[PDB]
Amino acid sequence: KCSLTGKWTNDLGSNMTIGAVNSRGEFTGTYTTAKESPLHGTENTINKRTQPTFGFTVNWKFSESTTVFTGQCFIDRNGKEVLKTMWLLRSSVNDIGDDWKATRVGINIFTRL
Amino acid sequence: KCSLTGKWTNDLGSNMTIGAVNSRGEFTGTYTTAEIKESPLHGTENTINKRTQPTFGFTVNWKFSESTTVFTGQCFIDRNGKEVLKTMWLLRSSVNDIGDDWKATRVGINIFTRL
Amino acid sequence: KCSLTGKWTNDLGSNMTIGAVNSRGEFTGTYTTAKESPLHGTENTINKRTQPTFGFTVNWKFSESTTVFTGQCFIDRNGKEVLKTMWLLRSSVNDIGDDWKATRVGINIFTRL
Amino acid sequence: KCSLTGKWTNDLGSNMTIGAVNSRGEFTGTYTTAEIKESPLHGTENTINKRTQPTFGFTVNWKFSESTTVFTGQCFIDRNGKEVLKTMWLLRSSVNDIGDDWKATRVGINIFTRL
Ligand SMILES: O=C(O)CCCCCNC(=O)CCCC[C@@H]1SC[C@@H]2NC(=O)N[C@@H]21
Ligand SMILES: O=C(O)CCCCCNC(=O)CCCC[C@@H]1SC[C@@H]2NC(=O)N[C@@H]21
Ligand SMILES: O=C(O)CCCCCNC(=O)CCCC[C@@H]1SC[C@@H]2NC(=O)N[C@@H]21
Ligand SMILES: O=C(O)CCCCCNC(=O)CCCC[C@@H]1SC[C@@H]2NC(=O)N[C@@H]21
Ligand SMILES: *[C@H]1O[C@H](CO)[C@@H](O)[C@H](O)[C@H]1NC(C)=O
Ligand SMILES: *[C@H]1O[C@H](CO)[C@@H](O)[C@H](O)[C@H]1NC(C)=O
Ligand SMILES: *[C@H]1O[C@H](CO)[C@@H](O)[C@H](O)[C@H]1NC(C)=O
Ligand SMILES: *[C@H]1O[C@H](CO)[C@@H](O)[C@H](O)[C@H]1NC(C)=O
Repeated sequence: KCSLTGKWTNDLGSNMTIGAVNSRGEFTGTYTTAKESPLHGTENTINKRTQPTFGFTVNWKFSESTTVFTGQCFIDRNGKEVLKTMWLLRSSVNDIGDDWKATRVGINIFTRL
Repeated sequence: KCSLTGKWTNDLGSNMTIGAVNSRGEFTGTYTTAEIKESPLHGTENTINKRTQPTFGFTVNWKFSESTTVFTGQCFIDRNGKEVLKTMWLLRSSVNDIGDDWKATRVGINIFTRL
Repeated sequence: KCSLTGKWTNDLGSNMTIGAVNSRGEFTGTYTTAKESPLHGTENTINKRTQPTFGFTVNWKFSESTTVFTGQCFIDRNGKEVLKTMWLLRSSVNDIGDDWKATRVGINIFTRL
Repeated sequence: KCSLTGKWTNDLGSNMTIGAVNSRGEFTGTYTTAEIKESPLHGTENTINKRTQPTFGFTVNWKFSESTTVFTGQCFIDRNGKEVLKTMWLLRSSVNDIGDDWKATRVGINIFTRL
């Protein structure tokens, strides 16, 4: 199967740790990068798949931004677990007139540390 | 003051209710979509500078599919004295093989108001 | 049908004008906002649809950014032509290490001016 | 110096050749995807400060479908002395009715190198 629980690291030099996905599929973890912000997510548990679909939020302790990730767990063709993800990074604006430029979008690949 | 606890609605006629957010900043809620189908939502509201219009984010875990939708946004105070939720979302679909990852993520927009 | 050719305006106070889609589907136009940058695009011409799918690029004359739009022409339920679009706004970075924060993503609805 | 004229390849094994860009800054090319299927591409390279690594953008008009793919990017000079094209893309699908607009746009990533 492909568990999320554990430590992961990405193509950007940003490690990550994930707790034990509970009954209803929730979990928490921590995110580390050049700080240490809290993480909260949910892995889709329906057809009890082996390559689950998931999503989590990160509220930074060093600023008023939020990043959300969606992604899937894959057992790569080379046998490794890989989290392919995509994110939305929201910035805090002042006026509803500047909303248009608050969202950034990116990719990010993780692996077991 | 822009608070997230409440019952919001949108441009697609999708309802959502969010409970009270705790000390840390998290909350849960329900997402009634479109059949009528409910789904639990879990997310956090940023609480750095206790800014009246915070930045939030949550996950929707579809009960009727094996996909996930993550939402980011800003609780804005509308000009006429109301709250509006501008959000962006990314819908992830489950694909059997890593080879089709490229076609598994959609992006869209949503905007909510007090029900 | 739903022609792109003409003047359009959006929910952001940014007008736009489009030339005569040629044989192969290409076109040019101009974009106006609070400057006046050039526009180049292509409307998908295959099944000669009445609500075509399209895409164009905008290279700003006031900075080193580019925005690309994809979208479709719809005859709304109220009978109006509406261009629903989504864009990617790329910023110029210095190092391949900062690439991650160059792309912004948004929505934008147009109507016949 | 990062020039766009050339034959690039990628992580998906999709080839692309772009011609010479004119004074204004536009170019055309071919997009060989995956059957082998070619598609004309049209785009512009930003030419403000004549910056060695410019910002570009183009459209791919699929010959085999009624969809459009727009690409943005930056011609970066890789650390070991090569050119890399980091791009983001948005794939638009044709939907019969405006009611399903929300589910018609995908977003992804691509990265190219000299073939
Ligand atoms: O706006 C500018 O020009 C730069 C501003 C200073 C840095 C801004 N950063 C923030 O607010 C939060 C840091 C987020 C790091 C991101 S999340 C998306 C991406 N994936 C990953 O593993 N790290 C990056
Ligand atoms: O893949 C196809 O071609 C269609 C598949 C059938 C429907 C797929 N839908 C799902 O798995 C979950 C429903 C999510 C509804 C989305 S979340 C993003 C958007 N915002 C909103 O308020 N509703 C929609
Ligand atoms: O980076 C900041 O904090 C702000 C920088 C100053 C303004 C940046 N703007 C640019 O480089 C180009 C202007 C693009 C306007 C955008 S294109 C996406 C959106 N749709 C539309 O009709 N107008 C806006
Ligand atoms: O809608 C479905 O469920 C699948 C439909 C059949 C395939 C749809 N494809 C198309 O209409 C055009 C092919 C585009 C290929 C894309 S462009 C974005 C990505 N980058 C790249 O190098 N190849 C892919
Ligand atoms: C964890 O991963 C490696 C080694 O542990 C290194 O990047 C650093 O120690 C950590 N990464 C981050 C982003 O802190
Ligand atoms: C939810 O919104 C209101 C409830 O206040 C109701 O009139 C409407 O029909 C409901 N819509 C959905 C999608 O559940
Ligand atoms: C064109 O649209 C209206 C009236 O023509 C107004 O916004 C302005 O004159 C123009 N718009 C822009 C963005 O220049
Ligand atoms: C294109 O790339 C090279 C041509 O130099 C060739 O070996 C490869 O098979 C081609 N791939 C596609 C998708 O056309």
